[PDB]
Order: sequence, then C-alpha cells, then structure tokens
Amino acid sequence: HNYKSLKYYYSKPSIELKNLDGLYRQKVTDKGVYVWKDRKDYFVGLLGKDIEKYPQGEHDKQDAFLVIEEETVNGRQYSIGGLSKTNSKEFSKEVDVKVTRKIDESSEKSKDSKFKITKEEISLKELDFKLRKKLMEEEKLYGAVNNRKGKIVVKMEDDKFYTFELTKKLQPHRMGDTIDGTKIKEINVELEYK
Amino acid sequence: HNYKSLKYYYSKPSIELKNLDGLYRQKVTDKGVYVWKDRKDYFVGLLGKDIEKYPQGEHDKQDAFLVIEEETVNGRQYSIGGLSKTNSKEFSKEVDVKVTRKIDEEKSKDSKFKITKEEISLKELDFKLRKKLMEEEKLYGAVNNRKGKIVVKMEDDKFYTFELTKKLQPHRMGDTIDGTKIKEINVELEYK
Ligand SMILES: CC(=O)N[C@@H]1[C@@H](O[C@@H]2O[C@@H](C)[C@@H](O)[C@@H](O)[C@@H]2O)[C@H](O[C@@H]2O[C@H](CO)[C@H](O)[C@H](O[C@]3(C(=O)O)C[C@H](O)[C@@H](NC(C)=O)[C@H]([C@H](O)[C@H](O)CO)O3)[C@H]2O)[C@@H](CO)O[C@H]1O
Ligand SMILES: CC(=O)N[C@@H]1[C@@H](O[C@@H]2O[C@@H](C)[C@@H](O)[C@@H](O)[C@@H]2O)[C@H](O[C@@H]2O[C@H](CO)[C@H](O)[C@H](O[C@]3(C(=O)O)C[C@H](O)[C@@H](NC(C)=O)[C@H]([C@H](O)[C@H](O)CO)O3)[C@H]2O)[C@@H](CO)O[C@H]1O
Ligand SMILES: [Cl-]
Ligand SMILES: [Cl-]
Ligand SMILES: [Cl-]
Ligand SMILES: [Cl-]
Repeated sequence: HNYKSLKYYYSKPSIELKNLDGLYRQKVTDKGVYVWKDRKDYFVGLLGKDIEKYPQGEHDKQDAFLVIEEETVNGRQYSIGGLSKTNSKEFSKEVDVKVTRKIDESSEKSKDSKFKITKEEISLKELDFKLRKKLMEEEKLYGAVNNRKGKIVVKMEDDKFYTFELTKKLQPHRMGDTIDGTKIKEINVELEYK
Repeated sequence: HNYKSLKYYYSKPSIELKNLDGLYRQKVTDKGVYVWKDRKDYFVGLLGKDIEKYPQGEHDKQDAFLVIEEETVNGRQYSIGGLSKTNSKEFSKEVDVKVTRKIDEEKSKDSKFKITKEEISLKELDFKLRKKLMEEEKLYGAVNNRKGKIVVKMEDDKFYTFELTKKLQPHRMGDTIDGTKIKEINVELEYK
C-alpha cells in the first residue's frame, strides 16, 4: 500500500482525550476496549502487546489518542491503539528535530527544528501521527507522489530508538506501544525527495 | 498465552465456505475484505502482507475458512485470515499424522489427515489439526495439556510450525501453502 493510503490516513484529524471517563475491557475475548469521555464513546482495538496492558475490567487514569478508522467496530467508531497512562503532573520537553533533505542524487540539506513532548507516557501512534503532520506542513511530505520517502527516528536517552518509515502507514500492532516521553532525547528525520 | 484463550478459540466451530459468491476489497484503505456466499456476508481481516493478495476490487474463485470473532465489523460477523484460491481441479491426499509424546515412552500414534484443497490457509490447517488433537489426544482438556507443536512438512523439506502453547498469530492466519505439496504432519505432545 502506498501514496493514496498514506495521504488518506495522515490527513485525518486526531482526537486527543485526556483523563478518559472510562476505559473498559468488557471481556477477555474482546480484542479491544470501550473508551469514553463526556458523551462520546469508541471501541479501541488492542492489536499488539497493548492487549496485555488492559485485562478484563475498568482502567483509571488513562489517555486516548484517536484517529477514526474507516470501519465501524461493535457498532462504534473505531480507532487502533493510542492508549496510555495520563500525566501525573504537567510535562513539556522540547527536543531537537534534525531534518536531512534531498537536494539531488549527490547532495542533501540539513535543517533543524523543535518538537514538544507533552506526555510522560506516549504512544507510538501519537508520535508517528504528530511528526508526520509536522512534515506534511513544513516539508511537503505527501504533497506529491514522489514525496513519500524517508524515515523518522526517535532516539531515547540510552541506546534505544524507534523508527517510522514514511513509505508505509504505522502498523496496527505498533500503535499501542508506549515509551517514556521524559526519556526521548532527539528526533532525526531523513527525507529522500526533492 | 494461557490455556483459557487457547481453549476458547480452538473450541469454536468453523464455517467453511467453498466457492464464495464474492470477495471484495472496497477501498484500498480497508484492512480486510468482504466475503459472501448465499445471502450471508462477512468481513475478513487480513494482517501484514496478506492484504496484498486482494487489491481494490472484486475477486472470484476464492474459498474462506471462517472462525467467528467476538467483534462485529461494519455490521457483519468477523473472522481473521483463512482465505484461499478455490480448487481448479479435484484433489485429495491422505497425509500421515505422527503423534509422539515427549515425556515418556518414544513411540508415535499414527493416523491420517485428508487434504482436499490445492491451496490451503495456515488458519485452516492449524485449526483442524488442533481440533483433531483435542478430540484424540486430550489437547486443552486440562490446564497442563497445552505444550508441544505441530509441524507441517512439505515434499522439499520446507516446513510450517504451530506451537501449541500459543494461538496461531493473526499475520500467519492469512498465509497459504500448496496443499498438493504437504508430505506429512509430525506432532510432539509434551504432556502426559
Ligand atoms: C512488510 C512489513 O511491514 N513488515 C513488518 C516489519 O517491517 C519491515 O521489516 C523491518 C525490519 C523494516 O525493514 C521495515 O522497513 C519493513 O517494512 C516490522 O519491523 C519493524 O519495522 C519498523 C519500521 O516500520 C522498524 O524498523 C522496527 O525496528 C525497530 C525500530 O526501529 O522501530 C528497531 C528498534 O531497535 C526497536 N527498538 C527497541 C527499543 O527494541 C523498535 C521497536 O521494537 C518497535 O519500534 C516497537 O514497535 O523496532 C521493526 O521491528 C515488523 C515489526 O513491527 O512487522 C512486520 O510486519
Ligand atoms: C513472541 C512471539 O510470539 N514472537 C513471534 C515469533 O515466534 C517466536 O520465535 C519463533 C522463532 C519461535 O521460537 C516461537 O516459539 C516464538 O514464539 C514468530 O516466529 C515464528 O514462530 C513460529 C512458531 O510460532 C515458527 O517457529 C516460525 O518459524 C517458521 C516455522 O517453523 O513455521 C520457520 C520455517 O522455516 C518457515 N517456513 C518457510 C517455508 O519459510 C515458517 C514460515 O515462514 C511460517 O510458518 C509462515 O507463517 O516459519 C517463526 O517464524 C514471528 C513470525 O511469525 O512472530 C513473532 O511475533
Ligand atoms: Cl459493527
Ligand atoms: Cl513504520
Ligand atoms: Cl538516526
Ligand atoms: Cl504457532
């Protein structure tokens, strides 16, 4: 799958729900949870290791980063992953974003920018979505069919990293993975298009 | 994962739909396809590269092996993987199944497994073979009866393994193999 799907998913708005009123794993055989805040409810798929994070019952102090999928599930609007523990305190860390952009087959230009991390525990879904939007706005990502190549690498304070490939949508089973936002050190982006 | 989720999936009945009336990938955005036969329609999920077998549009000459999930999707019953090309010719082969206990004395109890499809999903092989073991070898009959493996061996020694302590993974449910090239099935049970 390529340009058409990418431009389509990444052009959707997201819904950021902090301090959910509910996050309920009705039964162990459900591959998702019911989430709600105020008067809007959703079914959220747990398609990765996140299924182990929310066993049968109610779960308090959670946030949800939703991007409404095309399919209805259990008669509700559906989103995949994007669940995380809510902040125990206000948090905001600015990290460097190094962008390396193709000029031609021989050279590349380096530009620097910043990105703010406002959650203590953040899902890969949310990082991936926000960083690609940032690139759609500032670097013409998905502005043309040729503008789809490269990657985003989130580097942590230790040797760990996480990569988002610009040629494909983040995979469902990775959307529920979370990382410690307080330990994100820098973000490096390689854009392989003029 | 635990005995409870294993027993729950493999104790389900399957619905085998040969010669589907249709299979349809509606938008390229969708993460599965619609299948239907005789006024019943279903939505079938396809993970990873399994979705690439069915580009946007309608596809004929397909079979579906369905195990209904708890979720409804687009108002339809849902299943994961299990799609394959229907037979172009008649085919049937009785494959030896050799069951050995890896605990005590070791000797195998042998039986046969009938293959009738030229192209067969790992979902179907996995599901039918574990069901055969539940019926003949007490698989999942007690919490300690869940260790071992099933190995599907091909004519050229390629093989596919199903570990009995876990449910077949969703990305493998949509994988297909050549039914005509299955040579034998070897099972190891690690419970008494
Ligand atoms: C066809 C396809 O999509 N296959 C999936 C895998 O992607 C494919 O294979 C990998 C190796 C790459 O070549 C992909 O470009 C290729 O499409 C997928 O593997 C995961 O792919 C992503 C990028 O999409 C990434 O490379 C993952 O590697 C890391 C990462 O950089 O993100 C490697 C890091 O060391 C690791 N970090 C830590 C702390 O362990 C992370 C981390 O495990 C994940 O990011 C957490 O979600 O992964 C690579 O695993 C594969 C698994 O998602 O699924 C295939 O279907
Ligand atoms: C934690 C987890 O579930 N990880 C998944 C992998 O399983 C883990 O690692 C493997 C190597 C085993 O040790 C598992 O016990 C362990 O959970 C998973 O790997 C795939 O696991 C299955 C068993 O579940 C199997 O070993 C696969 O290897 C083979 C196979 O024997 O079936 C190796 C064969 O040579 C190969 N055959 C051919 C013709 O290439 C097959 C074949 O590719 C697949 O059967 C087709 O589906 O694979 C092993 O790859 C991994 C990939 O599915 O997912 C991890 O999440
Ligand atoms: Cl529905
Ligand atoms: Cl990715
Ligand atoms: Cl890097
Ligand atoms: Cl397995």
